[PDB]
Amino acid sequence: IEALPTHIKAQVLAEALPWLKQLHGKVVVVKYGGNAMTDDTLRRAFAADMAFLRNCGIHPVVVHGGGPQITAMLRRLGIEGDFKGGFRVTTPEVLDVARMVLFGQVGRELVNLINAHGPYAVGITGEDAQLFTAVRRSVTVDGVATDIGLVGDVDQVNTAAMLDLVAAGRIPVVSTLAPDADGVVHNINADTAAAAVAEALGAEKLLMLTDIDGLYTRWPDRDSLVSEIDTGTLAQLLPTLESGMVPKVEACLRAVIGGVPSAHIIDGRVTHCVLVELFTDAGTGTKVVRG
Amino acid sequence: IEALPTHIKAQVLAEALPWLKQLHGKVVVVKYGGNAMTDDTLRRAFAADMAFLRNCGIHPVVVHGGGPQITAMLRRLGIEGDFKGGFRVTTPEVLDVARMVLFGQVGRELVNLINAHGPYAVGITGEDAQLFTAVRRSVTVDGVATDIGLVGDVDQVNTAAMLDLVAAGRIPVVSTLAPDADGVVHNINADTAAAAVAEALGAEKLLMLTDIDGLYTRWPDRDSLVSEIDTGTLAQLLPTLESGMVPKVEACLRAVIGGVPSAHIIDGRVTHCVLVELFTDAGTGTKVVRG
Amino acid sequence: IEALPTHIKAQVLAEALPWLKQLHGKVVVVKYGGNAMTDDTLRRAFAADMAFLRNCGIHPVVVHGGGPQITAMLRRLGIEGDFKGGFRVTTPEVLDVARMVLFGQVGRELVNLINAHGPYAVGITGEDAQLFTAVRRSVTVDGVATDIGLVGDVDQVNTAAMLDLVAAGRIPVVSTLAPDADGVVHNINADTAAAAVAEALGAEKLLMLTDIDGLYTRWPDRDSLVSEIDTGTLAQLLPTLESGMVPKVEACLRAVIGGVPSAHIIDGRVTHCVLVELFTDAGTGTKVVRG
Amino acid sequence: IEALPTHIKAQVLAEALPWLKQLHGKVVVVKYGGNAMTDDTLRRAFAADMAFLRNCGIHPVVVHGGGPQITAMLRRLGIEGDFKGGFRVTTPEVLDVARMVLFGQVGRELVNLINAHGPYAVGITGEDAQLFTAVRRSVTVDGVATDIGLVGDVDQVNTAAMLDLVAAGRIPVVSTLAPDADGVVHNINADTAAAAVAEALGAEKLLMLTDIDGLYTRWPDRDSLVSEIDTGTLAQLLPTLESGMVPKVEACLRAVIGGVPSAHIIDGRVTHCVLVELFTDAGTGTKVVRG
Amino acid sequence: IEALPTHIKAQVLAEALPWLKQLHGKVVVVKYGGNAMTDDTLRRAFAADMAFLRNCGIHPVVVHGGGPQITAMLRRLGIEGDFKGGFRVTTPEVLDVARMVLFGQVGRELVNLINAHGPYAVGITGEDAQLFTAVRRSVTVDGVATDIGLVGDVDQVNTAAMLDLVAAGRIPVVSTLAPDADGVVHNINADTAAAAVAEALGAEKLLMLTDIDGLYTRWPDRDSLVSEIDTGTLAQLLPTLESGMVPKVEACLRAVIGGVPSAHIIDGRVTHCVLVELFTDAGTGTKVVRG
Amino acid sequence: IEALPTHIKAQVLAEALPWLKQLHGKVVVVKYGGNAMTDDTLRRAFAADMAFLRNCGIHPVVVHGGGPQITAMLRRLGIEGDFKGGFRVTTPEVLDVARMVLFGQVGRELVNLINAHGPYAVGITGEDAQLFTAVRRSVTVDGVATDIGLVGDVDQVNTAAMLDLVAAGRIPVVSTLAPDADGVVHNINADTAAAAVAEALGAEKLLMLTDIDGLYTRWPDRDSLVSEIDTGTLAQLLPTLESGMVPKVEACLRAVIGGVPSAHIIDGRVTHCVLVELFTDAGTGTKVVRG
Ligand SMILES: Oc1ccccc1-c1ccno1
Ligand SMILES: Oc1ccccc1-c1ccno1
Ligand SMILES: Oc1ccccc1-c1ccno1
Repeated sequence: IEALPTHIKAQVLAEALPWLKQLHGKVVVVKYGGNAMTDDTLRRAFAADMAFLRNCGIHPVVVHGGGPQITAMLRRLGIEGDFKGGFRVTTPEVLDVARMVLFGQVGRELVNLINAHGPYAVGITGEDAQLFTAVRRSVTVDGVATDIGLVGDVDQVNTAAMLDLVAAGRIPVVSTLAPDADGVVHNINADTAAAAVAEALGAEKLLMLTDIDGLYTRWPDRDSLVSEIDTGTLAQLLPTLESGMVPKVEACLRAVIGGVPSAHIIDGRVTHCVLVELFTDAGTGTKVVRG
Repeated sequence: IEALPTHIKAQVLAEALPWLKQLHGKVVVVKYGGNAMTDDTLRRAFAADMAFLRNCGIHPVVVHGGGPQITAMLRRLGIEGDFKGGFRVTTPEVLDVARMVLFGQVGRELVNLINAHGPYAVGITGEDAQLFTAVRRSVTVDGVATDIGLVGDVDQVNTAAMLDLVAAGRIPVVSTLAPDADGVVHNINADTAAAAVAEALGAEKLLMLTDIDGLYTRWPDRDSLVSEIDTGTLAQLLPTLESGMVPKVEACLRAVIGGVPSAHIIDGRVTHCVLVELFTDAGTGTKVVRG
Repeated sequence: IEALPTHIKAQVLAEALPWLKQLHGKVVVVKYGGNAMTDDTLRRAFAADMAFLRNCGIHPVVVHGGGPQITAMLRRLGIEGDFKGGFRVTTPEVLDVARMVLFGQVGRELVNLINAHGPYAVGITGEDAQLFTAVRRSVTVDGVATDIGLVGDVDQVNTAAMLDLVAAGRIPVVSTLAPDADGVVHNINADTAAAAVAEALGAEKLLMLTDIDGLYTRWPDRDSLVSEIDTGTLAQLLPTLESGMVPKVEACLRAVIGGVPSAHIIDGRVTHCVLVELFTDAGTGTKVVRG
Repeated sequence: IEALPTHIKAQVLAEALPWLKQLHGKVVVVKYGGNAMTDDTLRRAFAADMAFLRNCGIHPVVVHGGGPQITAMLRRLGIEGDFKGGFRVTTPEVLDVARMVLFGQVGRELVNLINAHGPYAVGITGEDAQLFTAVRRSVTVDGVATDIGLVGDVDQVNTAAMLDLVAAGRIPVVSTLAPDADGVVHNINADTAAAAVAEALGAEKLLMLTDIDGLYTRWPDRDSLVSEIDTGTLAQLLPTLESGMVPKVEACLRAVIGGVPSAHIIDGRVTHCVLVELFTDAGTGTKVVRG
Repeated sequence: IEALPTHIKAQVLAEALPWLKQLHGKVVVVKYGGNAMTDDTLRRAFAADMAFLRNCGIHPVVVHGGGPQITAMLRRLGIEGDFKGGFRVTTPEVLDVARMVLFGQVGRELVNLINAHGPYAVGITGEDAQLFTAVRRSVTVDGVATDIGLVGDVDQVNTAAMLDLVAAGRIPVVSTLAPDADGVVHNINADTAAAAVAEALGAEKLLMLTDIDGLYTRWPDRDSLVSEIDTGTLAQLLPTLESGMVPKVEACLRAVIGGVPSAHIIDGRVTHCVLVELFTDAGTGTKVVRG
Repeated sequence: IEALPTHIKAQVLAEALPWLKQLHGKVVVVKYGGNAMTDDTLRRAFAADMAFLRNCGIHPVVVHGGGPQITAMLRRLGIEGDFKGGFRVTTPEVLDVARMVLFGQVGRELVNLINAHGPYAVGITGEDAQLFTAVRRSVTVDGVATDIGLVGDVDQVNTAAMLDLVAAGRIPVVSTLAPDADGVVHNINADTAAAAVAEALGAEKLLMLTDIDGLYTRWPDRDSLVSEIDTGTLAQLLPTLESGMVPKVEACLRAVIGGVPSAHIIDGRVTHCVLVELFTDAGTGTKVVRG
């Protein structure tokens, strides 16, 4: 990287100015998962990029998943699953495992990776200071809406408390668990939690890290890849996409329709992906605006 | 409780005034463990008392243990122990289990019990916002100081950040884990962590919940129980007491010598023990002052 | 009080939590008079209870009367009265005596009793910093509304200035005297002044200390005593009650209709009456809500 | 006043600039008494001048006396005096009269005169918010220091609380009464109280209103009048001056030696005397500096 | 000035109180030009009066012209003029000269005259911190609206930023130059700029310094001079007045119709004119109210 | 710039993190002159880089020169020079020209270039709000220290006021002119002014833009170029360097000895030079530390 003339190193920095302006003082919610969370070089770059935003006056909020890690701990504990449709039923036993894996294992790794750059990361759930609540969600198996345990969606967000925390210069690492109105803790899907935090906080952008290049209209036509698209078009397309892509697209529609200016689906296997997506017009992701 | 004349209900309240004065606006560090943490009625009373302090203008900080719960999870994970002396060696595998049990299981229960009274409890470790660090500790087996893994003592405390958090009206539930100066996370003994937080924050009192009536000089002489004692006397007695009582007495000496006005050893099996100890001259505990 | 087991001393404290919650950070206006002001043990308890509220994060405001003490000073000064109906006419001579007795004698005793617990009590009238104004009031003698001098009702309250004073941690002891819109000072009935301050400040409760057990519907039927009642019912009953009880009932209706959540009539001859009424379900008083 | 050319009205205003500069944002303690307090035109001018300072960004504090008015009320109450030397003995009966006359009569008139210009004046004693304390003083009769009751000198001043009050834009009208360290209220000589408040608050000037032209070295030599003098000279002269002038000169020495830049003795029978003394080089008073 | 009795020096000061009240904490915009800017004694008095307002808690803002000085510098630079109607065309060359003369010569003299009294004056244009913008203006020559270069009127004012600057205790000396919406700097007529700043800031008064006694209805009838007049009357008269008086009258109408309580035309050849106009009923100027 | 893989665009951004950390929240004083000020592309890049720092949470302060532009305006005004040694004598006539050229021409261009990115730049001299003072300086011609008019060096800096201005988010563009202790304005050499502002404000870095590659020990030996050097070494070398380089080297020694961590001499003819020097290890400049 040092055999490259310094006069174009400069032009790469200078070309970040327009996006430093539009994001200075704003909130960016980043959903974090996939290979970016499982590979160690990608992990360290993600943490470094969170430090970058924070030392630019941008306000990142990180919402993380960790579905496979829950599964692995349940197998190690010999906890037998129940499966309606293709969904595991979240018993009280499964929730305590979900909670301790997400908040006491996965969030801790991220907190410590970011905190190698300074006192920034703080781990939280909806349980802490009552930052958000959950409402229990049913799921449609074949054609019947059916119960699958203590699983929910974000109900209300303590917008005020959350923005205080970010104004103190802290990067909130969020594990998606929250009490319902009776104090019983549910597990929320991280993709939807991210979209609801973005809307609640008036984020400028929602970033969805994914193990893909971007949205393909008719996969696997290599040139069905789009780089921008609006909600109306996207919504009519959602019933056709692979099961993997649905949660990320639903999050982007809920967010952008909820008034977040743009949601982005970017390639988590690219080192420093959020740097390229935010401060560079070379991003391979796909941007969602309203229309 | 309703067959008791109201004119002495009044005198019990009125008799709390002198201690409401001395504690208004001060910090009280409470170490939490034992039956008070394992019995459900005692648990709910402890949470309610934390809410009490907070709605009186007092600033509680809770430091919690959970040694037996770590042991149970290691047995469920089939993780074989190594034991030097009578100490388990904390490998990197054992630490991750310690961390997820303490912060993702034990702290969560307390957070949610306190949060039934309002947005007060927040869960933290030394990892979060760099609130404190650990320095690795050796242990003396027979007569040789020996390594027993990633176990340490509190090195530095971010006093400033911690008192900001308590001034925002938050009750910090602390899990005793912290990075060393190289970012490697150790497990700290909860009794000593409590004493170091008390000293760092200029707490007015340190409360040590214990499954005993109080300090017995020559157990089990029933009338060797003391209700007050100073550090010089206590120190000369420490080499004689049962192995259970040493950690709590060492915490009280480090705290009170460090300038905390009084440390108290109180009976955690008594419902609402911190209420009786703080707002009543009928406490059965034992108070430690300097001399 | 020390021959009573400590395990129920605890339950009395613990049972104060629900009311500590509802009152934390709120304003409580207390009208003060009767035997609670003339007996020295009751006086000291009242002062101690004001200190209690203030060291709990509650914001008391004290409005006091002192009609008999004015009368005694007029007799000592040999000032002859004029009486229309059964009302003394407040000449400029009588007002100066009222003013100096209320503010320079009665308020001073209360200020000093409260200030034995700390720097809390401050004495004020409507004259000071223009905290409130009076509008002259006529009175109906037999059937003719007639003038009886410089006597009035509270016209406007400097809500902003008053809540600044209480936010600085000060307990305002209020003597009910205020200038009209021309700067001429009137004497306001303490019961009505209390109700208007409660409404102006958005108090959570109005407490009216009285030398009775509570409201009796058809005195002296011992079991016509009510413990709760709403405004509509109470209003239809006001024309039947003894002359003593009318001022306190009118204050409660004006207050609760003005949006104060509850007004209470409590027994001032009970030591620590405001403690029992606020932090105990054993209060003998009577509560007024709207309906 | 309207038959005077406007071009010299201007020069009188313009000539106030140097003293507006030196006093902007500073504290001026004014002792108030004599004819300036007994004549109604002088009273109204004094109040108007307090409003002037406050609408210039200057911070006045008024300390007032009222010895003759106490005497008149004692005669009206038929309270027989005791006199050691030429001093009335302040019994508990005399103190309550002193207190109610000073705070409930004399201070009220001043509060209301100033408050015709806006929400500025607030009445206070040392009793209120614990603003200052008194220590009992003995007096030397002939040659024996003798007790003369509950009379004292200012012991400690709550400097912090007092300057908060003045920073909120309030003019403190101070009645000189304060509790000793046991809570018993004494009456303090207003001249000395003024000097101790000036020193405690770091006032820029102390103004002592007096019924004289200024300090005469050898009264009644008409040209023994001085307009400036330092403490060392003044101190050596104090044993020679009429009994009336001693209290005001002692106040000026205690103040200026205590580090108040200048104390002034000015003619209270001159309408708007503090205006001429502060914003005009034509003052007839006498200035005291240290040397 | 010292052969004049001190008892009427006092009455001149005292008579300023009503206007010190109405202006305390308010903004006064003063347009500055004419002999008051060219004579050195008048200049020093104007600066001293700005210091006066600032040490009274009043908030002056100074808008200055300097048309003749621009003309002189253009002649010294040998820059040939173009004149449509009787208007110089402001080329890019003329604007740079206007800008450097107004901001680097004329404003500097005023800044330094005021700053002899303390750290108050700060020089600004619309270019600085984007305090205001200009929109290009056409002019009507004979009957055809024609271009005369980079000359404009104030478009938008950064009200928020401007009032921050004045709240920090700074006297803004404003040179009337501002960018249009494309960043090209125009020269704004100082009279109209003053009126637009007054309206934008919610000034209490607009002062227009002028080389006349005041408004004459039918000049030169000596007794056609008015001392007060409303907008409706004034507007119907504007088409009749000498060319010199039109800009100042248009500013007063735009200001007062825009809700500034009064605009004043005062005699800049009178030493300390703003002192006489603000704190004296002897002003020779003319006051404009709405009607 | 778009034919370059995005995976190394990322690495250039990521490599800025260490310097974003060290500079976040710090002050950087930049001396601005030479071709960077005379070429329009370099000018626009410099302005854009000031916007960059400000949208990263860094606090730039710009000190500018303009010697040749003063000379050109004096020739256009036909003002004959006097020259002692090789120095122009700054008469009162020359100073007014210096002042209006620097503050009303040169500073304005920079203010407007930066303000195309937002409300950041504000133009100031020592005259404004008394931000700094000058002390007159003599110069040594041959061997005799001789007067050369109103030329000086920075005497005192209003550190407090200056850091308030930068904390409000403003980029101070400083023209080097200041009053002496008598209010007479001098012209200060921009290089030395920059060094004194850096020291007064506790800047983290001083940047000196220069038309050279860096410091050459024995020019023109191409490989006598150094990239780092300490004060002791540099000082012993100063008597040997070309006349052009002396002012910049003296500024770096005064600054770094005054406790500024590093001063840098960088190539102003390189587009975006401050970006390469601050966020890139490829800078061609030379760094000065203390030793
Ligand atoms: O959990 C925290 C850790 C450090 C600092 C603040 C917090 C926090 C989380 C929610 N409110 O405050
Ligand atoms: O009267 C007072 C005494 C002490 C502190 C504040 C006050 C006060 C009363 C009204 N505004 O301020
Ligand atoms: O230009 C200034 C000089 C000193 C202090 C403040 C300012 C200023 C002008 C606009 N915003 O801030």
